[PDB]
Amino acid sequence: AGADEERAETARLSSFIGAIAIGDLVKSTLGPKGMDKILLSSGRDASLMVTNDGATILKNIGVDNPAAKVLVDMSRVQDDEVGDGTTSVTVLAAELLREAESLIAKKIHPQTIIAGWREATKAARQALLNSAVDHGSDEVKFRQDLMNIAGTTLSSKLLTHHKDHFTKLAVEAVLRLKGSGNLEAIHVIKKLGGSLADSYLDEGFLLDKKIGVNQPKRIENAKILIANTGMDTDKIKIFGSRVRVDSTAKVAEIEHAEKEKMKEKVERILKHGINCFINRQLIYNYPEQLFGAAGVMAIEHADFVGVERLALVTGGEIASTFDHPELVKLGSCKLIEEVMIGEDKLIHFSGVALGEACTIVLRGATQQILDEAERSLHDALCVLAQTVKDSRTVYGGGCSEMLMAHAVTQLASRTPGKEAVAMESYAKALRMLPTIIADNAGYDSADLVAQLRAAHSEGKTTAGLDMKEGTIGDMSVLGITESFQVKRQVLLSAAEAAEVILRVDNIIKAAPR
Amino acid sequence: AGADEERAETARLSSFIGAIAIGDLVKSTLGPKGMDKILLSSGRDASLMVTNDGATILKNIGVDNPAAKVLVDMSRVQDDEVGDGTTSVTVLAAELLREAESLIAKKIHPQTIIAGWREATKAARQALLNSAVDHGSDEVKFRQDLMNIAGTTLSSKLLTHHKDHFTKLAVEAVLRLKGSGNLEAIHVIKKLGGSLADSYLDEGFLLDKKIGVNQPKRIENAKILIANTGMDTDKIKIFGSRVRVDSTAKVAEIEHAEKEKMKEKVERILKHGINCFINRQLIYNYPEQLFGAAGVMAIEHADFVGVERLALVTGGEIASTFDHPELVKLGSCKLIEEVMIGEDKLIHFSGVALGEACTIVLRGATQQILDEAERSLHDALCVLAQTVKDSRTVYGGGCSEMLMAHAVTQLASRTPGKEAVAMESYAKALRMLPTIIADNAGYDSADLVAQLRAAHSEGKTTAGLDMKEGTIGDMSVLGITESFQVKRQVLLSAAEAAEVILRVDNIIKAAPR
Amino acid sequence: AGADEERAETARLSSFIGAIAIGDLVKSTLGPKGMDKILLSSGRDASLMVTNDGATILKNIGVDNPAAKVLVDMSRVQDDEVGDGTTSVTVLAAELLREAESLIAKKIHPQTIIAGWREATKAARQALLNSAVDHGSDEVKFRQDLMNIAGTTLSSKLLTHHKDHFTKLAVEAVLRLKGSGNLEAIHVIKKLGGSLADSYLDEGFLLDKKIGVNQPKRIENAKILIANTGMDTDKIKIFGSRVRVDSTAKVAEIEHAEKEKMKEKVERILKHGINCFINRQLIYNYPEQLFGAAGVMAIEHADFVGVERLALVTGGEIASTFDHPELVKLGSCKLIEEVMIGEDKLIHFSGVALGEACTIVLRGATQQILDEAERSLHDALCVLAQTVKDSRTVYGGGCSEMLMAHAVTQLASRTPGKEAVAMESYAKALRMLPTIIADNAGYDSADLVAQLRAAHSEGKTTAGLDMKEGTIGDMSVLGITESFQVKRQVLLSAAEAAEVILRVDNIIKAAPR
Repeated sequence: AGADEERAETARLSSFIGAIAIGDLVKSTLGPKGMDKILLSSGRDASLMVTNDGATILKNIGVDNPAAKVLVDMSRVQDDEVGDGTTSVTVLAAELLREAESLIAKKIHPQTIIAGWREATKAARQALLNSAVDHGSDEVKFRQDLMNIAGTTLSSKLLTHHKDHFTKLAVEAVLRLKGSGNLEAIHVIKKLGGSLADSYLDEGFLLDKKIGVNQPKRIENAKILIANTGMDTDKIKIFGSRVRVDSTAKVAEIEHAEKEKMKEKVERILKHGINCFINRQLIYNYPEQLFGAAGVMAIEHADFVGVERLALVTGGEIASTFDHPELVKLGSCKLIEEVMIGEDKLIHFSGVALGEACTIVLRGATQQILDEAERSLHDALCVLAQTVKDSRTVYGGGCSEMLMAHAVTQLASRTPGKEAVAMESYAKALRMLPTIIADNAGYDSADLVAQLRAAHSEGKTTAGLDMKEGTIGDMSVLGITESFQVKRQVLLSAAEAAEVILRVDNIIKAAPR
Repeated sequence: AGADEERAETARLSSFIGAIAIGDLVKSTLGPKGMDKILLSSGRDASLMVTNDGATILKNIGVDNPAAKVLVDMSRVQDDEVGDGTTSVTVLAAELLREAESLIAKKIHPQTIIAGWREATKAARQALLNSAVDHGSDEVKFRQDLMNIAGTTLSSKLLTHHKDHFTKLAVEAVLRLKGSGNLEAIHVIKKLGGSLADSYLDEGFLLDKKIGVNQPKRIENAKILIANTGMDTDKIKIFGSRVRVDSTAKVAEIEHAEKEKMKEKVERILKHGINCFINRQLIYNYPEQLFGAAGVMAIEHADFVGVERLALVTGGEIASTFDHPELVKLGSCKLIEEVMIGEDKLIHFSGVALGEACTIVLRGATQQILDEAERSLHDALCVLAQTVKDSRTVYGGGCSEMLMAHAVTQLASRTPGKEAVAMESYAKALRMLPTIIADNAGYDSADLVAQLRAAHSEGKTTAGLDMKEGTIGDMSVLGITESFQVKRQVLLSAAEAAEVILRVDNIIKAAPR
Repeated sequence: AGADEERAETARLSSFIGAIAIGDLVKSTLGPKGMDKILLSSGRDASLMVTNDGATILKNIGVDNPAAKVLVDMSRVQDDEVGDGTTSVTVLAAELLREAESLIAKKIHPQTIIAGWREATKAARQALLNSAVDHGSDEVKFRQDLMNIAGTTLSSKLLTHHKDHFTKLAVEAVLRLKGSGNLEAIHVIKKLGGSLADSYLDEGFLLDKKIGVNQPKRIENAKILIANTGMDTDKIKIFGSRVRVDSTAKVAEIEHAEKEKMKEKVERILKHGINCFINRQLIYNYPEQLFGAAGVMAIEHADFVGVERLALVTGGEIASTFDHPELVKLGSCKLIEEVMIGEDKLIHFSGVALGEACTIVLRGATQQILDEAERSLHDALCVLAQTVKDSRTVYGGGCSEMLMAHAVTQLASRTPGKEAVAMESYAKALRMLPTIIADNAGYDSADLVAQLRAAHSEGKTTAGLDMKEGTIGDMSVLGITESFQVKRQVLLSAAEAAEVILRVDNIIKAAPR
């Protein structure tokens, strides 16, 4: 048959090619002047996805045979710890494969060279000494809440002309979120219109459905009903086949039975004073006539994900068969109404007593870039919760990377044996990041490298790459910072994950049969 | 994600080819001396649609592999807030791509060039309150209602022989339309008969269906009935079957049962005085005999879309089972009748109490060009609605474009570094529009550009391109003006769309919102 | 009719293709960090020619049927007038052709776009009065003699690590060469000896030859004899034959006849006082013994090219048979001697009375680069001779081109006619030169262009592109200046040369098509 077999140089080469291919696409993604990439694949993809988050696109697809999918999978676990900000951890790992060329110069004994990873453990340690931090971002926090890392995550994204304002908003969202609750009840949608703020913060939950042309305009002292099962009745598990009833008049009682479903709903409804009904599916027509006259606003086919979020908000409900009304369900009563946002009419749920579950509605120019905000908000909500939880962060704009590079250069000379050659190669890897951040800015990379190394060497952690300036500047004034644990995990994960493939001589596999 | 391997220059090329391909076809369309269009297709299109309206044809079909459909999709967003006058936004976006050829020689960072478009935001902003325009557009209006912009939209259309008269009619339609709601209930049907006027204005809604050969021809103080459920009775999705009866005698009872459905329909139809019945679906034969004697006109398989507009028109009604008559149904009473309009017979609904919903009927010479009128009306309606709310519009015929171009030339040398190269290129883009407008006119474009610039530079905003003359003339007498928001949005939109083209690795198909 | 067809759209393409091919090879050559290129040819080519100078290689070969050879022929006439600096004139004409793709899209009179060249002539006046040049170089001149244009001319050449010192020497050579005297009389040879100076200036003509080990070391009050006919005697017009004589001893008279040949040489020689004899060919041994005893130094197989310059230098002579001596021969008498230069032995002719013929001797490492000095020197001599007599020059480093570019852009929009589209295209041509000078430097081209325009726009003529700096600086401090003739001839010629290529077809002689 033919399971994939590779010999001597080729086995190493397959690993080599996978790392180089990923680096070129990801490099434009890094730092405050990144680029949007879209990709198209065959069926079960439904077309094009545009991702500015490097981890999301790699995780989703196993495009081809060459190994790289496993290296990609690990980055998600990093994401649980913190993840995002900007993607760059993958890029450094790729760089390590290129020096494998110098390895044939030493002619045949790589395992000893593998000591470089042990060396990397030393390189990682001084990255924790060098390249300062911030102090704590202790809790809720006034000014220090944002206008920092979220802005940087956004900076690589172009939407930031007005988006950076949006990013600032997300900290407020995280502050309410924080507690033993963990991550739940956060929903976001973008709306057509035109405002400078480009976003509204809702104390409650936001939907987008209407009962029908008829029904009262507004409800007060509202009671909310949520039903798991649809209002539709007739087909059931077994049809009961084709009926055949002696005579034919009896079939009429079946119609009468339908009336009973109508009647049960009205009797439970009137006593409660029910102001709204939300059903996650198709809704039967008889009920609809009833709701309009009563003065009750109902929702058809509301998405299930929105409903779960809403239950935490209103105190929840049991959600069973039509017995579901009254005390088995809890209703929050502040105010539910249909409100024109500006140009487009939507329905707002607000005034929730609980207060720790909220919905943010975004506004904007109206296009792919606004959907870009969908990309951005998701990153902003998660980053800030982590920043408080970690209690540690590092300076952004590549400030962290150059100082670490200064420390590693002397390491190569200090070690004697097998450790020394490998140690310096790891050290040079850090150099490209300063170059990549500057290049996307629109300024000459050579000049940038020169001034950058000089400032970090002196001992100023705050100083970094300033793209706006065209040279270097004070990162802290900008407010750009990176979460501390993003750096810890990359240092151990980048080294060992890359280490496994260089170390191993082939990939035997197995044929399907 | 990731399948279509195109990179940098080749990737750029696909974007490049899409813009040039669409620019030549739309080029004819922009001025008063535009041309009509003929299209041929296979695969359920059944007929050739003649469309010089660039937006309509571009939306209907995604003809080939190179990307452009998403770019195309966006122009419609422009359309609800305005859309037309003449197409042009697509041309400007395309023109930017061709100088990208000089940028490969440049060989640096595509993104650095992009700063010109952020600069273009300045151009967008300063192209606002800079142009000098007309105010007025009070409300309703005396003689400025039309013979202006609708005529210009039409001029680019082949129909402007008989048709310019048709356009004049459309503003009368918009005057009734003003209020809050913008575009609900506006319907237009082509007529194959011949009239010099070429149009008839109906005070109500136009259909094109008939009950049958028999039935009263005219009804007065008409009551309107709409039923969700069909008149037909028998199978449902649970079968009565094709039943078993013991001695033929009992088959008779089934026949009798049919009579009962007829009885319900006649007994309460009479009390109301029912003059017309409209049902969206198949109608059962028994009632048909009944309606003729009663003096009631019914419509079999009426189209649902017509019905919804009609409901808003009548005052609305609750549609259910045969209980539907009297109060649950609201009937508007004026005049319902079938009137022959010079050729193919139609049914006319008129005298609507609401007044919000109205129908416009067109007549013509009788040809492909006549079907063209359907195409022209859609553009005519949208312009006027925008003209009243904006309260601001700009001089047409390219008057706006030359003035802005003179101002932007100064800007390029004056601005610092990267800004200078970017701004200068944006300024020259405006120059092509004068050339495109002159070329379709029948006069020499080269001569036209120079003469055009001298008048605009001087300070006369009214002066612009006169296509029939072939030289520069006074735009205001001509009546060509463009809505103020057409210019605000195009300026901001053109810069954002061009900017993303260089950045993205691959193009392919639509998905955003 | 069999010869090649090709008209309008097809004919234009052949011209288009020729221009693009030449531009890519020539762009590398321009400026201080330019590059050396070679070509390989077979048949009647004994060498691979490395030509830094664009004009020399283009003239030499007509490789194929496609457009280029006639355009090429024009540059040499320019060389006679001034020629060099850096090769930019061909590049500017080639980029003109790129706008033509836009022109086909334009769809008007292709002939009208021709008016652009007439427009270009107007642009030429723009160049003449919108810039400040230098107002220096009155005659001989102290400091301003060099460290200027020659350095830039040599800038494109690799061997400039020590060469700029040599370039500096070239002006001194022209100072003696200036005046009524002819422009040839200049000889250059590279030596294998090495020193920091790398070159020596001689008072006269340098030659590498020796009679033999015997003969006096130095001659004074020297008289010089040059003979067309060789010293060799025996064969005559018609084979004497393979000849037998009456006796063995009668062959001796034949030997005796040789003695007579000897006797005539000395008799004429002694009276004159003949210090040195130079013969351009083979020399017979018998006279050689005589010269040693007499105290006369002779030269075997002296190269003819050295001799022609020498005749002008000494005063000349009529070179005939041995009737050559006395009055028919003219000889100058300062000093003729052989010293020692580095390794190789050379003979120095110096102190010539005429003074308008002089020799420069170059010393170098050995390799390709020393040969490169031969390329280097040739374009150094020509520049200075033009520089002294013209009484004008322009600022170097591209200072002249950007200022003119600022002046030209306003004019295209302001000037009425077919002129407006045509003139603007000429203006953008100037933009590339700043880019080409910067690109060879290696700095990012866009940043460079942009920064450059702001300083020229301001009004500082001295400011220009400083490659060493990486930005912009004061050109005069560097001292770099360009000959005035290069700017006047290029502007008149470029418009005429550009008009003609579009006008023609096939591109002068080879085979059909």
